[PDB]
This record gives sequence, C-alpha cells and structure tokens, in this order.
Amino acid sequence: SGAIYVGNYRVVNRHLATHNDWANLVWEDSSRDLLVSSTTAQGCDTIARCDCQTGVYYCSSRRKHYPVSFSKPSLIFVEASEYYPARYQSHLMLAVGHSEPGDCGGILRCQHGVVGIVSTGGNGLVGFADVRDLLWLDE
Ligand SMILES: NC(=O)[C@H]1CCCN(C(=O)Cn2cc(Br)cc(Cl)c2=O)C1
Ligand SMILES: [Zn+2]
Repeated sequence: SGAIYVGNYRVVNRHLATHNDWANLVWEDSSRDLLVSSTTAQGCDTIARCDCQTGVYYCSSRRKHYPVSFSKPSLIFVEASEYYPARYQSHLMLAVGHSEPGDCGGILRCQHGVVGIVSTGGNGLVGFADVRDLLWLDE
C-alpha cells in the first residue's frame, strides 16, 4: 500500500487502485502500473523534476527507509500476476534493495522531492514507477 498526494491528485499503483480511484479517474496507464485520480482535499507532495539516480525509498516490509542508486526510467519485462499478464512495463527504474509483495506504494524520494513509487521487486531488487515526467500533476 501507499500513495502520492500532489495538489488535487492521488497517484497510486494501477493494480492497487480502489473503486473511488476508478470513479474519480483522471489518467491510467497499465503499461506503467499508474493510476491518477482526483481528490477534494489539497495535498502537499512535491514532485521532483530531475534526472537523479540516487535517493531514498520507504520499505513497509522492514519499516525502514533505504538509500539506493537506481537506473534511468526504461522498458523492463515483468512476469504474470493476478493483475497483469507477462509484458514490458515502461518508465520503470531498477535498484539493488529489499522488496517483497506488500511493498508496492512506497515512495522513492530524492533531494528534489518524490521520484516515484515501488511497483515491482524480487531477487534482491526493487523497481519504481517514475512520475517525474508527469508535468500535469503540478498544473
Ligand atoms: N507492476 C507490476 O506488474 C507488479 C504487479 C503486482 C505483482 N508484481 C510484483 O512485482 C510482486 N512483487 C512486488 C514487490 Br515490491 C516485490 C516482489 Cl518480490 C514481488 O514479487 C508486479
Ligand atoms: Zn532529484
């Protein structure tokens, strides 16, 4: 679980989106595991507008924040699930770190703000769905 609350938007993993998220749908991309929905309350999350490759992410499975080096957003293959078939997920950044089912939603942050959220993992790796390119979240 976990979400980014920026302005009048809520950003969540598309596979974890609720009925309210779908009822108040703004934008969704299956290939990125992102869903953005509208919220009546003003949220204060600063989105990073950078090309950082180091940051800190929150790991719910360890109740700890971890510093990580991560790759540039790219198209990386991800295996089937009760949510998605086997496909290439886009705008995904890999990092060496701990993650296990239940960690999706944990925010990855850098000095410039929110970079993205935990979307994939396993094998001593953690994958993050980038949100820095979504410029409309601030406007
Ligand atoms: N974005 C997706 O396709 C995910 C949908 C839910 C299932 N996906 C996963 O990666 C499940 N998972 C998540 C984390 Br975090 C760590 C591990 Cl070890 C793991 O197996 C894939
Ligand atoms: Zn940054």
